[PDB]
Amino acid sequence: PPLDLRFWAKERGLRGKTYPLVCHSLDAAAAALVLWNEYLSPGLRDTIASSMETDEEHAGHCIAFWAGLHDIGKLTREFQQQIAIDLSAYPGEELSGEQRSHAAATGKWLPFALPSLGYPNGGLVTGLVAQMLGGHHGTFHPHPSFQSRNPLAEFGFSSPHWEKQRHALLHAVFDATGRPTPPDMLDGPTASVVCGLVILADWLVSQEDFLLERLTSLPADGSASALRAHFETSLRRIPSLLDAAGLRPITVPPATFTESFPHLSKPNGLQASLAKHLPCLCTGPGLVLITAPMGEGKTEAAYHVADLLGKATGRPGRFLALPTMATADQMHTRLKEYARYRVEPRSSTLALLHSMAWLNPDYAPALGHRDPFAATDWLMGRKRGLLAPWAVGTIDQALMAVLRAKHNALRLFGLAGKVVVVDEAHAVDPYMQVLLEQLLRWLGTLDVPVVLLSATLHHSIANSLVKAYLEGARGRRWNRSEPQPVSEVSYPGWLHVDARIGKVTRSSDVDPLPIATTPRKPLEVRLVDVPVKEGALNRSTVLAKELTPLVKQGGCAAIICTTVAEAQGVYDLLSQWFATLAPDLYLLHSRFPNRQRTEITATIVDLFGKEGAQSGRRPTAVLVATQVVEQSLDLDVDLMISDLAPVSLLLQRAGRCWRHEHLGIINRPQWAKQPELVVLTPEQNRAPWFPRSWTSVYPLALLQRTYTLLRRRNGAPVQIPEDVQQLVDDVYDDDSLAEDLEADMERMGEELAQRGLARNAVIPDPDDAEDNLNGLTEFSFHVLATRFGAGSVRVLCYYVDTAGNRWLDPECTVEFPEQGTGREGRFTMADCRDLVARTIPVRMGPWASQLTEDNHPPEAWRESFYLRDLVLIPQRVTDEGAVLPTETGGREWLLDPCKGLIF
DNA sequence: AAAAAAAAA
Ligand SMILES: Nc1ncnc2c1ncn2[C@@H]1O[C@H](COP(=O)(O)OP(=O)(O)NP(=O)(O)O)[C@@H](O)[C@H]1O
Ligand SMILES: [Fe+3]
Ligand SMILES: [Fe+3]
Repeated sequence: PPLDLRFWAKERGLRGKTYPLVCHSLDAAAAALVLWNEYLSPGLRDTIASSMETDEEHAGHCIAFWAGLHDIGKLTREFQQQIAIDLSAYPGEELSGEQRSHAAATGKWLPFALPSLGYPNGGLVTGLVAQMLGGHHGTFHPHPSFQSRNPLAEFGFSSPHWEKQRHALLHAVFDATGRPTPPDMLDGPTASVVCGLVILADWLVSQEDFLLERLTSLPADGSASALRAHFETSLRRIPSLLDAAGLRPITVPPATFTESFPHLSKPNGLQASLAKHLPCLCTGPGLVLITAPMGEGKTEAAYHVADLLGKATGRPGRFLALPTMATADQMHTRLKEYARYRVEPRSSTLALLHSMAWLNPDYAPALGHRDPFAATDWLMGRKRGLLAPWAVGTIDQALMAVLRAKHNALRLFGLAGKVVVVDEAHAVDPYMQVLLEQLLRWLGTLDVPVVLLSATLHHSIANSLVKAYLEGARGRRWNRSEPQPVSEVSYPGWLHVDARIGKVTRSSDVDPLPIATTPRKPLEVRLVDVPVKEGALNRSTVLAKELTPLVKQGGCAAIICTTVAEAQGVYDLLSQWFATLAPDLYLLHSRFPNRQRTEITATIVDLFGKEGAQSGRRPTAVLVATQVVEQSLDLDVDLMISDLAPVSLLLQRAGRCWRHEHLGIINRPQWAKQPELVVLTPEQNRAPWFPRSWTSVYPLALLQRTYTLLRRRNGAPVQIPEDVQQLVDDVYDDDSLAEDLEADMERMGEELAQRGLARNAVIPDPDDAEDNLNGLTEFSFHVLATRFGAGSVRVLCYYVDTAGNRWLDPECTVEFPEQGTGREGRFTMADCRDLVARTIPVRMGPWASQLTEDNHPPEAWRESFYLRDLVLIPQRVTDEGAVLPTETGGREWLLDPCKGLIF
């Protein structure tokens, strides 16, 4: 039967007309073909064609054929009658009441139609091809189950008249795509990636502009020659679509380490070792783990290793995952610089990928006229970022690929053609570490090479990550009998893993010498007791005792406190003590409005960092901060005083001590004899005690084992970096360090709880997804999280006078905008930037279950993604001008300008 | 009680 064009696929926004189903199908088949040839990394075409075990050209046409079948489930009465249509020639298949989505219909029909073209009835390949297409709206379905000998009828396809039109369609795209014979094999992981491809295909050719265009040259009839014409036309008009969305490859020339970084006169020890021993190792899919200290050129090292592995695997794309949004911003700058120099592309975006990327003026858009590597409007969309040829963003963006959520197969497809580089792997907690492990496991099976950068890494984590990657590569998991692939890490050191054979190659094995790093003075670590008042720390004396030389002779110091309260206490006291005259005083923590925090930080690195010392602005000064100091802040301090924290974190903090001493530029005061970290700890009165406020942030046992490990050294300095990795390993490894068996077990139990939540959250192991994709998107009883915990909400403080009316400043000069200064009273981007710039992150708690109507944003705000979820915090200001502490959620708040938000 | 991330076709 020749095919009827009366059956549509699109109607919306089409100004009264309808695009035919066949035309969408051919379009979507065309896009997939082009995507295969012009978007896919060559390595990825290879990986896929191997799973099907056929040549690439065939694999392509198969894929294109499949793509053209994605919306066939639309050829039902349930879908068709959503608008006016003349179905009089089509009696039967009366409405069932099921209300069954069209993609669900595809996956229900395809298993019993495919065999008429060659597919093995009840085959694994047929099963997967139906399931995968059935999942082209981001949700896979179960394999169809039936009890009769007539599944088609059993599933609602009872009318000969309807069944004819669906086979017409089936043959129309089969023919139009060159009638590809069925592949022999197809596995789950490969199928899920292809699902991604099919989804990108649908999306590209569903753009209103592209549609209105094809709508000017519909086919006259349903003849083979006409549909052949339609397909070939859409074939031509798709590469244009790629460029308009900036999906074109960024390819980078092979290059030695120096040719890639010509501005570098004296390549690092780490860089020399990597560049020398790695090209011979990088013969295909592998994982590299570099673990080295801060300030050793890890970034350039990474790009190079990434460039090798990219070439070895025909994968030109890149994802760099960073721990924070800010570091992602910075790295996005470096990589883009690297791009410009390294390539000899106005249709390829270097995407920036995190939740605040839209409100970045320098990144977001306000064709062919474009800046190179610039964001396109298309990639700025939801779910599309990883489809950018190159991208840097938060690690959370990659981790979202292995969560059981809609459209994850899209993100999986995005990564599958790239080299993924995750930086600061030491920063990933036990919940994130299970997600990382599932990603590595899935990346391993998909042939994607990985570079893991870290600072020191506990050997067990190191072991888990490479074990995870090897599992994916090798098809099978780890035995109980099987030996561990990584039993030791060296800091500094690197490590190569071959995916094909599973050979681990330590840097030790290829060179007996240790990797030369910046030499530096060992770190003096000094445990000092503090009197406890009211289960708190009376740091008063000591602060005076230890800071005394700095008031006379000058210098730079930092005090690090476990909580924001304790951080605010210390500042206040420093101020009281300082009213008695030079030196300066600063306070940094997370509870400041953005604009303020981005300002405080800038001046603080301005004084204590490298471009400060170089420019002479470095003072003759004290900083008080919380764990924000553990983030990348360019600081060099002459003395550091810290509350006890876990050693990994202490040692992390202590890397701010004399950070740039090898620069030779800085003059240290006569009292700063050696680089020193002072570690405060409560005096006791037989397993160590710590403040409740401390034990709520860090598990008690960890603080105990850390104190015990440090006491044991009797004053002895920490040689750097020879002593570090052993400390890091030992705090967890040495059981004699924990004398509170009860506190220690709890610690272990809390860790279990976090890995457990994680396992609920993630998609199956690749081998569990072999013949069944349904578990990738299965969930019941909300949104799954990339990080553990109750999280944070963004608050905004508004001001109320006696009158009383709503203001944005204590001075009551800036009216609280009920509306937005855009046409229609709507908010703009640049509007949302001004509001968000004064928002404060606040940690979720009981206070949120006690909010009221005046804690919620006005009606106009709900229309805005960025403002809808804000919490409003009132602040009462007296008619004298003083700001009062104000109750919200069952407690009192006050946004002090020097001390940040207080509650 | 830290810090950190987080509308499709
Ligand atoms: N020989 C060199 N090798 C690598 N980087 C160098 C070299 N000489 C100067 N640099 C620069 O040193 C700067 C900072 O060094 P770097 O090792 O990156 O420390 P960092 O940025 O504080 N920590 P990280 O970014 O994680 O590596 C970068 O801008 C480099 O370009
Ligand atoms: Fe669809
Ligand atoms: Fe579609």
